[PDB]
Amino acid sequence: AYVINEACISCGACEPECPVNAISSGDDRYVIDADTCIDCGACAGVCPVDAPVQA
Ligand code: SF4
Ligand code: SF4
Repeated sequence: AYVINEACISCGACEPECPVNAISSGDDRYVIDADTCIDCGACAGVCPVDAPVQA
């Protein structure tokens, strides 16, 4: 699992790019479903603030 850090600016860009649809807008920011994420890094790759990190 990657996890989206609080640097997230809630731009939405990563949501459509996750190959497994593991991202949603959460209550405070975007959030990753750790039961689906496969660590591809694509979300970080489209993130202007580099908020998703491998955890
Ligand atoms: S690392 Fe890959 S699988 Fe995990 S949330 Fe980001 S885009 Fe989706
Ligand atoms: S691309 Fe980055 S800043 Fe935009 S919603 Fe996703 S994690 Fe947040």
